[PDB]
Amino acid sequence: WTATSGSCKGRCFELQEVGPPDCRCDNLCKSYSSCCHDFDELCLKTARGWECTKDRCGEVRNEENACHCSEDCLSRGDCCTNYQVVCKGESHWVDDDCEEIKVPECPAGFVRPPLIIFSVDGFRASYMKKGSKVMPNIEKLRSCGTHAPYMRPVYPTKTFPNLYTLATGLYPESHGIVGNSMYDPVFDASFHLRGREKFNHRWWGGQPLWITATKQGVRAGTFFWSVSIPHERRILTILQWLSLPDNERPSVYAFYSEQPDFSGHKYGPFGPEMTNPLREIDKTVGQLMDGLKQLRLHRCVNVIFVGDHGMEDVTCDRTEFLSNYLTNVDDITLVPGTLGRIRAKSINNSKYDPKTIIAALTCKKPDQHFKPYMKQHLPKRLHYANNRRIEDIHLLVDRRWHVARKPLDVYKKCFFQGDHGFDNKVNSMQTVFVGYGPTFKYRTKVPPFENIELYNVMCDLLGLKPAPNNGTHGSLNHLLRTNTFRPTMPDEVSRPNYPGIMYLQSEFDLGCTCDDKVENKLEELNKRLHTKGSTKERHLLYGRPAVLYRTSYDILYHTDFESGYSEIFLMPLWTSYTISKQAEVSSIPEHLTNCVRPDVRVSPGFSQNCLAYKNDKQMSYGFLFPPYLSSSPEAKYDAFLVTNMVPMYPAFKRVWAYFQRVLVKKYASERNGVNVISGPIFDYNYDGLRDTEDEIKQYVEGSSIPVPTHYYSIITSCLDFTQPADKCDGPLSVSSFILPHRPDNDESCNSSEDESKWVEELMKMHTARVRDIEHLTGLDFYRKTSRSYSEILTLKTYLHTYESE
Ligand SMILES: *[C@@H]1O[C@H](CO)[C@@H](O[C@@H]2O[C@H](CO)[C@@H](O[C@@H]3O[C@H](CO[C@H]4O[C@H](CO)[C@@H](O)[C@H](O[C@H]5O[C@H](CO)[C@@H](O)[C@H](O)[C@@H]5O[C@H]5O[C@H](CO)[C@@H](O)[C@H](O)[C@@H]5O)[C@@H]4O)[C@@H](O)[C@H](O[C@H]4O[C@H](CO)[C@@H](O)[C@H](O)[C@@H]4O[C@H]4O[C@H](CO)[C@@H](O)[C@H](O)[C@@H]4O)[C@@H]3O)[C@H](O)[C@H]2NC(C)=O)[C@H](O)[C@H]1NC(C)=O
Ligand SMILES: CNC(=O)c1ccc(-c2cn(Cc3ccccc3)c3ncccc23)c([N+](=O)[O-])c1
Ligand SMILES: [Ca+2]
Ligand SMILES: [Ca+2]
Ligand code: NA
Ligand code: NA
Ligand SMILES: [Zn+2]
Repeated sequence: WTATSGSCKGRCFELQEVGPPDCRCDNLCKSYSSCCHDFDELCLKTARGWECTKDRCGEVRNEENACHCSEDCLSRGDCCTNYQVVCKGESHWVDDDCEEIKVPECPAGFVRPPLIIFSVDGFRASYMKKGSKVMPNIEKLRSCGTHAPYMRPVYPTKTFPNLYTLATGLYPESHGIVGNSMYDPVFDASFHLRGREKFNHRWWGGQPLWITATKQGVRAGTFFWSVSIPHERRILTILQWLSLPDNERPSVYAFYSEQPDFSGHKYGPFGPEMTNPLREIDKTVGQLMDGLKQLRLHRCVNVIFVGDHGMEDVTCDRTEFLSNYLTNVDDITLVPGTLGRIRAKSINNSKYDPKTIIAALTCKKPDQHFKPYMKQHLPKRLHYANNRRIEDIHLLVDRRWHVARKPLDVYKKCFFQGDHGFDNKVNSMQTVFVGYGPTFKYRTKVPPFENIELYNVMCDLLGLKPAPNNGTHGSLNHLLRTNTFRPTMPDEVSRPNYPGIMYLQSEFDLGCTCDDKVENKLEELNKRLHTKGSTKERHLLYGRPAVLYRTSYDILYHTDFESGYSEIFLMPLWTSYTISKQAEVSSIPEHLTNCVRPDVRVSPGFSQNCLAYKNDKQMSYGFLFPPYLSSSPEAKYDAFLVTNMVPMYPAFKRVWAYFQRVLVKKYASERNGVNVISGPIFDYNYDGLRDTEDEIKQYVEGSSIPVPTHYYSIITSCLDFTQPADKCDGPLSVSSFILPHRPDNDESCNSSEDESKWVEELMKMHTARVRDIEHLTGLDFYRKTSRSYSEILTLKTYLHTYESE
């Protein structure tokens, strides 16, 4: 119930929200059907439109008008945005040359530069170039301020997940808005774009920027606008709030535009109909900047122009139907479209089996345009699993396609020509970032970055301490003129042991064998020095990784590689080696095929054993440092030490062997040497964070050897590829992966072919940031470089996407 007989007089777009049944006059009252009886009359005036004209200049104030051109309007804070231009001979903001804003130039009584976030739904990154002729205000923002060529959204590349990520710095799995549509089985409630459930605060986790501000004494405008409030009114409301007394004025504001998304769905991302929506959004930006100029705020406010996701060509005919795959299609509920989420239709149906649904959806049609995954097997870069609102079965849909349950769903619902929601590395899903104002840099281009990083920056722009989030604070310092955040490296929690030779060969009873009893004073001191760390500067180029949790581990040195060996997990946490451009690949010799050698630095009790592998009919083993890249026949023996062995399914070994034998050398050739750090990951509860020992669900049969869920590699070289990886003077370049450790290659539909036809395609799908690997291992990389720490944070957030231009 709402007692809509209260009044909005003096309350239009009030900031504090009033509680039922009292009627509301705030910017969301329409969405709740709760506005007072006179809200349209008082708050949504439209008389005479949005622009001053010559005949209105100096008019007698008429309170009915949408905006004013009377002499008093500047002090009332409610002139039309073009008032000074039409009536006082001023120029539009867009027609002024840009001039660097070296310091905030703010009116007296401003405690800080305000922040205005201008969010545009569906604004695909390539519109900045492709539409630049029809968007002069935006182009001036972009060319004069700080811009990225694009900004990566979060998955799924839908509106509600992305806007809430922008506001919180959190992945959707952590903030809880995991799609535009959701079912929460604990609440037993559904969240939908239409209707009232979405207003319940229980769906919305983390802490959004407007709450972070309020808690710390910075006032915020309300970020949401009911759809029927016209854009011109949203802008004039922001400008009016900016004219409030100091004690009442917010410091942070957001504008939201449903365009160009709304038209992009109907017409496709580059439909000829799209030009007009782009023109209109530009004109709104112009109104805001003209309005700031009239208030003498145009060199005071930081403006962020930012999109939630892009837009792809998608039509009804490019729909896959689960009814063409599944016998039991009436026993499932599908959340359809540009991603699929499957659960049981009835929790009382005990004949429902995820395994049989996955198998019926796997590589069934030659050009199949979706791929099924149990959610824990999704690429780790998506961070899309740790929430009970995310169904166990997920369908990744190819760009340009939809998935639906049955044909009748699609024609009893061709209308549309555009959609979004696909994998967030897809080029058409990328969106925009421009920052303009005193705290941003002048005419500066920055590399692409992820929208999870902006919350920290928006907190920095406002002097707020960010709530805990998934950005890496400091990684966007290069966007800013001032207000940089200067983090310190985390402290190492565990220091390594450096064991020497402590065990005789006969103390080991590991069931291993090796043909190495093949028998010099020059060469003996030499091998001793390698075991003491004499080649370590070649193979550990950026310092040893720091271990950020309590554990017991050993540093082990060798001619060709260095490792940090966990006495708890019985394998390395990391193995580091450098391969120069000139390195040669060799084979594993015949006499060494099944060679595993005890490591006399590490006790039998802290070692793996061969007999467990022999007995585990499912499980084989591989090596972290690859024997193929040994520097000499004699150094190759080091590669067969039991301390370099890790458990691997035979199907996985196909992938790993090709990576090690072919791809490492290929990258060394292309990049002028590479430094590689490889290791295991254990994430059995799919939370993106390192498992403790007591979370491990699977061991090599009969043993305490834990089975990794994933294997990572971090591959680092010099950004200036004219310098070798091991003698780099300047910035680094990196690519990384987190490969799922699976007992089959069902993910790769072409896996019966030669590895040259499918392995690298698998690795590109599982591309990762160094930061992803850090969360998953509790290690901290790049501790000893010549580079600034902020620069290294940016490197750790880089994702190599393999998307074309
Ligand atoms: C991305 O950044 C985020 C933010 O930093 C990272 O997320 C944090 O990770 C922490 C570890 O997973 C986690 O810390 C836990 O907090 C528990 C208290 O949680 C509440 O309070 C906080 C603070 O206000 C709040 O933010 C939480 O909000 C979550 O929960 C509600 C749902 O009820 C949601 O609305 C909200 O969206 C959010 O959900 C997300 O997180 C939860 C987990 O908290 C998930 O389950 C959801 O799926 C979703 O992803 C909460 O309201 C605290 O109780 C935990 O402590 C337990 O575990 C420790 C281990 O150290 C143990 O010592 C304790 O005894 C305790 O164990 C007991 O409970 C167990 C489970 O019932 C039981 O088995 C034991 O036997 C014990 O009884 C823990 O400290 C922190 O909450 C989240 N924060 C957020 C916002 O998500 C995230 O890791 C980053 N991602 C990456 C990849 O880096
Ligand atoms: C048909 N869909 C709509 O009309 C529509 C869809 C989404 C939103 C919306 C606005 N913010 C606030 C905001 C603004 C800028 C940056 C971050 C956050 C969100 N934060 C989370 C989820 C949805 C929204 C609104 N809106 O303005 O209320 C309308
Ligand atoms: Ca959107
Ligand atoms: Ca984990
Ligand atoms: Na075996
Ligand atoms: Na396969
Ligand atoms: Zn949309």
